[PDB]
Amino acid sequence: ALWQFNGMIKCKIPSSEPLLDFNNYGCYCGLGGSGTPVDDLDRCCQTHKNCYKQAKKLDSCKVLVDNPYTNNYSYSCSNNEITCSSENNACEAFICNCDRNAAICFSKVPYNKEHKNLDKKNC
Ligand SMILES: [Ca+2]
Ligand SMILES: [Cl-]
Repeated sequence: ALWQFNGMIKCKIPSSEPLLDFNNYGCYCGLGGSGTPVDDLDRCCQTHKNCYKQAKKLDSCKVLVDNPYTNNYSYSCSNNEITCSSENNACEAFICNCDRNAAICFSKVPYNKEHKNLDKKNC
């Protein structure tokens, strides 16, 4: 769920408030993703969205009736490392992995302020 993704990002980037810093960024970091990513961070978000799309295709996910952002899963942050729990069932585990990959991606790319609150006209 979104709550967990927020926590994962903070796990990798302790100084951030993910919901504010990574929302409304580029063409893909937010609720609406379209066009060509503007930078590597935006591409992290595009990959994350494509990961969620793949999840929705899996037979194991057609039984949640709970949006992937409200769909809770289990994970831990320890020494700033994310670990998806073995207790997660198929769909939840796939989503956990999508989130973990994106959080790690976020922490490894530059953050370009000029891309925050990007006017969607160039998306
Ligand atoms: Ca367009
Ligand atoms: Cl990690």
